[PDB]
This record gives sequence, structure tokens and C-alpha cells, in this order.
Amino acid sequence: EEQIVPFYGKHQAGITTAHQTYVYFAALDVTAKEKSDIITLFRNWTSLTQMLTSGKKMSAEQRNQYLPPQDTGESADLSPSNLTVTFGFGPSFFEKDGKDRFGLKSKKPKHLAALPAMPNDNLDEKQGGGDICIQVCADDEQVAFHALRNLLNQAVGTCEVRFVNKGFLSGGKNGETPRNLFGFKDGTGNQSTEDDSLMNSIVWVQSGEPDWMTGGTYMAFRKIKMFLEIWDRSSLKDQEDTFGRRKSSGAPFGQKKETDPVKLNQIPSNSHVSLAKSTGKQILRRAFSYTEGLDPKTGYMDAGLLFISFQKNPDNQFIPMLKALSAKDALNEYTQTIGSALYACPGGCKKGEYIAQRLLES
Amino acid sequence: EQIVPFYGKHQAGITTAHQTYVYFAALDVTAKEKSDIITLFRNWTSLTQMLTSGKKMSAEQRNQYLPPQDTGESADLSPSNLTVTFGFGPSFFEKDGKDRFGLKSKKPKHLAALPAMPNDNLDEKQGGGDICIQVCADDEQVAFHALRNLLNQAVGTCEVRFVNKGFLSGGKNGETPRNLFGFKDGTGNQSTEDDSLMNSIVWVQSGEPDWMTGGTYMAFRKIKMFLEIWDRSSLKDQEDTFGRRKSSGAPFGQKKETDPVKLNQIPSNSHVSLAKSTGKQILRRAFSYTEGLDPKTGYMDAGLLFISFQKNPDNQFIPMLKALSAKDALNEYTQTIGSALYACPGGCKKGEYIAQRLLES
Ligand code: HEM
Ligand code: HEM
Ligand SMILES: [Cl-]
Repeated sequence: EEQIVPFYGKHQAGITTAHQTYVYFAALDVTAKEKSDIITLFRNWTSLTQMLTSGKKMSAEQRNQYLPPQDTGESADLSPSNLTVTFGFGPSFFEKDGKDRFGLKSKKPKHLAALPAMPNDNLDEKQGGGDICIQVCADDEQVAFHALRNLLNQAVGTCEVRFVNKGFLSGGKNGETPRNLFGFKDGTGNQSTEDDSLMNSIVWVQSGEPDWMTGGTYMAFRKIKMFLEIWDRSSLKDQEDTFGRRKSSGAPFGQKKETDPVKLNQIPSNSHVSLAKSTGKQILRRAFSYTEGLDPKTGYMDAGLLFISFQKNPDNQFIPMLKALSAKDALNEYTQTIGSALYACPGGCKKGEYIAQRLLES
Repeated sequence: EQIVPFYGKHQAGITTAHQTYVYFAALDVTAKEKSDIITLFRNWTSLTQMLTSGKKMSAEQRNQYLPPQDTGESADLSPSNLTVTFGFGPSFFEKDGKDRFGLKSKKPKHLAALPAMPNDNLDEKQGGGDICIQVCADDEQVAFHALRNLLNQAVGTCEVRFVNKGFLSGGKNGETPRNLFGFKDGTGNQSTEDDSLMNSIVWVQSGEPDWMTGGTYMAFRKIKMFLEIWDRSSLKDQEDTFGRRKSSGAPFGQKKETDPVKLNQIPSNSHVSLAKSTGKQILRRAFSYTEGLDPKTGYMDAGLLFISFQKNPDNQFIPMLKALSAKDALNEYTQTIGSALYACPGGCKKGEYIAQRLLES
């Protein structure tokens, strides 16, 4: 065994866990009618995820060769590649069209609502929302896709799949901050995910939420198109100015080191770093780049960021950033948000329990 | 050092060990003069050399008012066995009966659109193209970085026709990589380290324009794979479709993946049976793709970027295509939605540029 990340724990993996290279990110709508159908679904997803992340090798026997294989096979020879699978629920899981579909509204999390419309949104409704999100990460795309596929396979009959995105973010060979598609290092401003205390104040829900959220968090999702062709033709100055860091070093303007503190009065008031840091709030950003062939509409490379961030309180920590950035981020010149969602992520699973058990009345 | 020589007798990325990631693009030349194309090929040479060598694109950082020459996302990354391969389609040589660039006298012997086959549902905008670029690396970000910087240099000269990307992970202990059907992919290929076998299967050695010497032809097919129909099929149906066992990858009746196929032991209509029975060899070097939900099926949109190399597509590849399109069991679970044939020049010598002998220095 080698690249394994415990599935069971105080929290779900794939949040504070070291950033893997690949993500597959899916949203589902529950079409089933009874909570018991959903319990079944969550039960099976638990077994299978445990199996997948542990590197438990599925086969060996597979009796009755007239039956479908229970596993799709393409990961048979592959390392678990730090596979994590994270689950969350959107507003619509709890209340859809003013109806409480599953008797769950009394256990609705404190901060779970659609994100407010923002300026420069060009949201595709079908590229956001959804009853359930599944975030699958691994250091190997094939491993990640294998997981999503086997998980989605189990949801046939109960859910319809709403969207499946995938992305990548390679870190440096020597552990440097991974660079996004704008050539800039991404994640410098995050607090240390290995600092349990900082993660408890930023990410982890500890109280003031339904019990099933304890050791959970909220996940904000934004699919943000990045106009590479316009960016690439911009001067280095314009690029650096857009962010308030230098491209190479990743250092804040005026500072020498990437990890030096940002000096606010040294970067434009309209820079991405400036706007986000002001407001004074912290989130845990854990984004991945995407490319999706040619945009049929522009004829250019369809590319962007799968912005994913975790926060114990999206209203206090994330939305104010979103408000500030959408107003006058210099970055707005080179990006546009085309998908949006907010998910509530349950606390971790204890061995012998299933995901979100405490939410569907065990 | 995860570097693969760019310069050599052949272009890299053909017999070179299969990397995990590919970006596969086609371009149309919109420029009018050969000299524009020479410039394009000259620049692509410098940049490819630079990129594949792991030369870290630096030296200075001045004139902050200019766009940076390099996009930067690969700054911290190993070259990850980056290879970049170039080829040309029929349309490079002749468009509308006219010879666009004075190149028809050096047209390769076998370069034509593949014939339409039964079951084809070709999207014309998912195939053809004047120039293909195949970018492979063990790291998607490195591969995308290369394509992007290469395409960036083509602005003004070409328009991009399509960009595909795919993956195919080999086992932790070097097993044959499995495609999205869970089956090992490439067992039947001869050894790419057997120079003689590669000379008879892949490499052009004579009877072609001189710029093709140590070149090859690249057949491309974008083949959708219906994962949801496959997944619901019995193991028997799956194994029967191919004529090998899923796990071992061994031919029916044999114990080992590399044991010889015994034809009278696998269905008449199995993929392996029909392909082998043509008596012909190709070099398959495919990658899986996923592209989100198909808006039409509502399922995963997934398949194979089938890429194969052969010295003579008319003798080696087309007869396979004929046989398989007729009655391959696999036709139940796949459908070809893009097609192209490209002629790949011989390798570049240091101080020369790609396809120079065709464009005449
Ligand atoms: C929901 C939208 C986004 C939010 C809420 C957001 C938020 C943030 C935050 C909080 C920081 C750290 C600032 C600090 O406290 O020091 C940051 C930095 C940064 N963001 Fe974003 N961001 C968003 C979208 C994007 C996009 C589309 C890009 C494009 C690549 C991007 C690139 C960067 C870069 C390069 C930095 C450098 C600072 C760092 O990561 O340490 N962000 N962003
Ligand atoms: C129509 C395009 C294709 C052609 C021309 C083609 C050709 C071939 C050839 C020549 C072989 C070697 C057989 C032998 O001599 O032992 C082979 C084997 C195989 N093909 Fe294909 N193939 C095609 C499409 C596909 C697709 C879409 C898949 C998967 C979806 C696939 C999966 C396989 C597998 C699993 C094997 C056996 C393992 C191996 O020896 O490579 N093929 N194919
Ligand atoms: Cl699917």
C-alpha cells in the first residue's frame, strides 16, 4: 500500500487533504421519492468509496460470467493515487419548489442557499446547483474518472446526473505553489491545511449547525471561464497589475518572497489580491484548471478555473469576497462565471456508519 | 531526466513509450504563401526543441510592457517526457483541385481522406485539417502548456480546427494500460524497441518523397464509447466482444497476455479476430477521452482517441477499417465521430526545421 487517504475520519477527506492533480466534479439531482431510496444510495456510496480510496482491489473471483462485472475495470492495475471523494448537498436537496421533499428542512444547515446573483454573471443554470455534489480527486486522471463512473453507476434509478466537470492543477516538482492557467501561483494566501486550529476557525463546522454538519463545511463552486487568448496578448505589467503579485516569484508588489505578507497600499485597489484580502476574511481555496476543447462560439480554447472553496460560514467568509470581486476585480476583464453552486458537506464518516446518516434519520 | 530528444532520424511521439496525457489539435492554414508556412514551421521547431528539452524559458525578464513570450504555467514543472509530433492532411497539399503551395509534386503516395465506412457518424469539424499536432506528456499541464504556446505562434497563419485531449494510465508495475472498457490496450502491437519490426510496420524507408523518409502515416479516429451500455453488459459479452479475457488480457484459450492469439478459439466476429485476420500490422497509440455529459444521451461523453501509425495506410490500416466496420462486435458499443489521416515527416536534424525538405529549405 502507499498513496492512500483514509476515507473514514472526523471529517471527509478531499478538503484539508493535500491538493491532488486531477478532479472530477459532478452534480446530481435526486429523482427518487422516498428518503429510504436515498439512504440506500448513501449506504452503497459509502461501501464503494471506502473500497476505492483504500486501494482494495475489487476482483479475484467475479462469479457468474453472465452477469455485468460489478467494477468497470480500468483502475485494476493502478495505484489509489490519493483518491478522495467528497460529498455535499445543495439547497434543492432540502427544499425543492417550496416543498420539503424528504422531511429534511428541520435539519437544513444554517447557511445553505443559492449564491446571490452577481454582476458579470453569465450563469448557465444547468452548469450549477444540483441536489448532491461529488468531488473526486486523485493524482491520476484515470483513477479519478474510474471512481466517479462507478459511483454514478450506483446512482442510476435514483438520481439523474446534472453536470460532470473535470480539471487539473500540477504542483511544482519541488513542492512550489501550483500555477493556474494565467501562469500565476494559486493558493499562497490560504492558511496551512496542516494547521488544525486554523482549519477549525476557517473551514470546519464545530457548532451552531444541525449535528450532521459537525466537522463538516460548506463548499462554494464557481465555473469561471478564462479568456486565454486575451490574457496571452496582455503585457506582463497588465497581468501583474491584475493580481498584485509578480508572475514569477509570486511575491506581493514591493515584497521579495511569495510568502511575505501582502502590503495592501502597494498593489492597485482594483487588484484581485487587494479586493480579496481587504474584507479581512479567510477561505480555503482548492481550485483546479480546466480545458474543454474549442469553444464553438469563440473558436478559441475553452478554458478556466473550477473554483472550489471551503468555509465554515459562507455568509461571513465567502459571499463578501464574491461581492467585492464581482464589482471591480481587474480580473473581470479576462474571466466570466458561467456556473455557480453552494453545497453543505457533512462531517466525516465513522467506520460502520454511512455518509450523512445523521441527516436522513439514521 | 524525463527528456525525450526532439531531434533524430524520426519524430518523437511515435515509437516513444506511451505517455499518460495527450493533446491532439488540427489546424487549417489560412496563409497564402509557402514562406508564411516556412516561418511557422521554423518557429514551431525552435519552440518545440525548447519545450521538450526542459530548457526553462528564461534568461531575462525586462520590457514589462510586452506580453511575456511564454505563458508560464509550466515554470515549476519537469518536462514529463513531452513529445510533439507534426503531420499534414490531404488538404495541406490540394484544396479544391488546386495545389495551394506548390507541393503536389511532393504529395505522399498514400495521403487521402479515409473512405467513408458503415456506422460512421463523422462530424466533419472533428476530423481532417491541414496540420495535426500531437502533444504528449506524463503531465496534463505540461502538455497543455506546449499546445497553447505552439498554437499561440500560429495566430495569423492558421485557424484552429479542433482540440481533443485524452489519458491512458499504465499500471504501477508497467502493465499494459487499460482503455475505458477495462481491457488492456496495445498488447498486439509489436515492440517499439524492435527497430526492424518498426521499419516494416511504421517507418517509411523508400518509395515516398524524400521528406517522408523516416516518416510514417498517422490515422486518427475519434470513437465514442457508450460506457453506460458497456457497463450493463455481462462479462461474457465483454470478453466475447474482444476475444481476450478482461483481467489477464490473454487470448481465449491461452494463459498469458502475450501468448499468441489462437483464431479458432475466439468468435469470428471478435475485435481481435477481425483485426488479426487481415494479416496486417499497425502501431496503435491511443488515449481515452472524457468530455462531460453528452447533451444528447445525458450520459458520460467518452471514448478513444484512436491514433495509429503505419508506413502504408492503404495496405495496413484501411483493410482493417473495412473488415471491422462491417461486423465488429465492438460496433455495438462505439461509433466513429471523427476521422483524419496525416502524413508525418521524417525527424528533424539539429539546425534544420520540421518538414524543411517538403517546403524546400
Ligand atoms: C470565486 C472567485 C474567486 C474568489 C472568491 C477568489 C478569492 C481569492 C482569495 C481569497 C485569494 C487570497 C487573497 C488573500 O487573502 O491574501 C486569492 C488569490 C488569488 N487568486 Fe483568486 N479568487 C477567485 C477566482 C480566481 C480566478 C478566476 C483566478 C484566475 C486564475 C484567481 C487567481 C488568484 C491568484 C493568482 C491569487 C494569488 C493569491 C494567492 O492565491 O495566494 N482567482 N483569490
Ligand atoms: C476502428 C479502429 C480500430 C482499429 C483499426 C483497431 C485495430 C486493432 C488491432 C490491429 C488490434 C491488434 C489485434 C491483434 O493482432 O492481436 C486491436 C486490438 C484491440 N483493440 Fe482495437 N482497433 C480499433 C478500435 C478500438 C476501440 C475503440 C477499442 C476500445 C474501445 C479497441 C480496443 C482493442 C482491444 C481492447 C484490443 C486487444 C488488446 C490489444 O492487443 O491491443 N479498439 N485493435
Ligand atoms: Cl455515466
